[PDB]
Amino acid sequence: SGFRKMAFPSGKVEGCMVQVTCGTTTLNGLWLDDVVYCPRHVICTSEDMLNPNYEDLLIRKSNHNFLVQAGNVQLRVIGHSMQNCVLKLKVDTANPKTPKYKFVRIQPGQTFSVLACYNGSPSGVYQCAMRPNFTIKGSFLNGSCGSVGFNIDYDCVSFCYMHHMELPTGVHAGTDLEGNFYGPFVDRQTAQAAGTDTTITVNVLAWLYAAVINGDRWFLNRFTTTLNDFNLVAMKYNYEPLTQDHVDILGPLSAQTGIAVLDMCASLKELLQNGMNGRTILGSALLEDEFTPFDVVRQCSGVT
Amino acid sequence: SGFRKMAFPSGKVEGCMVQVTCGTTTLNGLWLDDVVYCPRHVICTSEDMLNPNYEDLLIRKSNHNFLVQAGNVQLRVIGHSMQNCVLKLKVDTANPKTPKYKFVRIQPGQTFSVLACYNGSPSGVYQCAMRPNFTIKGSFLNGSCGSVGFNIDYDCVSFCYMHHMELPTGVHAGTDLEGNFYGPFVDRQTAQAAGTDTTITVNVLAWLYAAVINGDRWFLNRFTTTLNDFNLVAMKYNYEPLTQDHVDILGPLSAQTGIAVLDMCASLKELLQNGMNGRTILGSALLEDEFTPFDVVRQCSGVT
Ligand SMILES: *[C@]1(O)C(=O)Nc2c(C(=O)OCc3cccc(C)c3)cccc21
Ligand SMILES: *[C@]1(O)C(=O)Nc2c(C(=O)OCc3cccc(C)c3)cccc21
Repeated sequence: SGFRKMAFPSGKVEGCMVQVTCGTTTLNGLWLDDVVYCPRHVICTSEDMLNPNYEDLLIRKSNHNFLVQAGNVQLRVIGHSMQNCVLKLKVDTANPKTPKYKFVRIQPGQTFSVLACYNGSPSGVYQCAMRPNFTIKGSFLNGSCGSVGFNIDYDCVSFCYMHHMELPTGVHAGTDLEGNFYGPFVDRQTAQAAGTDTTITVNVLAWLYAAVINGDRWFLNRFTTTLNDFNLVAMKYNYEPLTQDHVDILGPLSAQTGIAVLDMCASLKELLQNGMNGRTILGSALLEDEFTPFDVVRQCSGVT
Repeated sequence: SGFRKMAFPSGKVEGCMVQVTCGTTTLNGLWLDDVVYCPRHVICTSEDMLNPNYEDLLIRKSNHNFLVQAGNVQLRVIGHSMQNCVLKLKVDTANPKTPKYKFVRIQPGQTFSVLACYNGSPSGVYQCAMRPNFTIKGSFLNGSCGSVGFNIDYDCVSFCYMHHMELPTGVHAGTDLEGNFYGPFVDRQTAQAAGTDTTITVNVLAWLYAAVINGDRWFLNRFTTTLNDFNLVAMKYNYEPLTQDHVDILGPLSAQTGIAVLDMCASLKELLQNGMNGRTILGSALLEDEFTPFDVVRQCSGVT
């Protein structure tokens, strides 16, 4: 027993991280097969970032201007193309450590692990969630751009995020591995404010089920609710609306614990209305929303 | 910017995990050079765990009774010995993925990453701290025994924990890599209650410095205190006493932020006495104590 914020083992992704330098800008790249993926702003100087014309800046670049280093060895760049906000640098050597992989575009509320890197070297791994406003609350310092987010299904890595930006409010923005930003963000140092960071309701319910499974049951009340009544309270607390699809996805946790989804919703409603009263749930004084229903099942069952 | 509970990249440790089976008991082992380390209770049946005589149980075991599997290949066991609460199984093949490593016995309050495994396969990685009562609050299901805790210093892995037990209260106990339990715990299914889980004061102060560095400054008050005055309040709140060694270790964070250690202590004192008043610090409604001063520096500077 015990429930922890857990990241996927990062080894498979550590074997893909490379350093990419263009001129005086250095960041991280992802080396899969004979292609290195990195944020296109590797071609910008800090001055260019204020209002960059990427196509124009790229005209002044050749294969030999992109310096790719894997460990302490240099990779030969034999091609380069821009796809949305990422550059794909074709190299002459397929990464020998390429794991089975996919590129997926996740939905808000979905969680993933990030392997924070600096100069192509992994520094740490943590678990994130794509917020409903399409930002992520990460930990990224200068040099961390190009670090990726991913999920693992047995031996296949689904890459879902690449780090590009930090908004003026300290939250983070990035793209999927096709270079499309999540949300309305752009790779330009301009006024980009995030929308409401609402709470991922279905994740909070999944985490309340994990708490019950691990012994924390004090918050279970004697009430039930309906989706409509619950959602009126959820709107008031800046919680995402709960749908019948969310109820269906919580079905296995409802079955394992014997607590109906709408009963857990009523417990959540009372926690929102009355507060925690100085108490904790799974060692937290706030309702955790960065565990999906699948993460709860995986951790509570032992998926490897 | 941004501050996250971060684990070390786990690849170096993933390359060491093996499955160890003795009879009908299966758990995880750590394969370093030509030795596989695993909890000695791999020789017990669930019945034996109530009052095991390990020396006696081991007499009925031979090299061929310990089945070690690395991936889908079997390792040949050519020797076996018991060292405290671990078995060391000498194998005929040195692990080709053995990283640079050390075995260290950590002190309470020190943090480390755990790579949770099942049947020798990594499932996830999370950050832990050795509690002042020598337990850890982990996430461990049946089959996770033998999963290890570690820290990384550039390319050297310092292994500090091996999982062995879950106490009746759901908290965890284990040993260093020489087989010595942390705390007074034993590998027997008996009444073992943990002592007071006090808060690691020096870690809370380090995390308050991380909050200041990342913009969360609301809790900074207009007061100072002394170690003696602070410790009187800390005792009342089940916080570990703060020593001059703790003050010295916080020195670099004090220097970077310009906030004297005893000023941060006074801010912490007011947070303990007045509560958070529904506010959060680095997205938490309670004071986080599972970041050491070194972890804060490492994350706030980008150590790889
Ligand atoms: C990523 O490429 C990265 O790793 N750093 C980074 C920055 C960055 O460091 O911003 C500092 C900066 C930039 C522009 C103007 C000033 C005053 C400061 C920015 C964007 C993308 C990345
Ligand atoms: C580790 O070896 C491990 O992975 N599991 C485990 C257990 C365990 O599964 O406990 C279940 C159990 C044990 C004894 C009696 C009953 C009723 C149930 C126990 C100790 C160590 C380990």
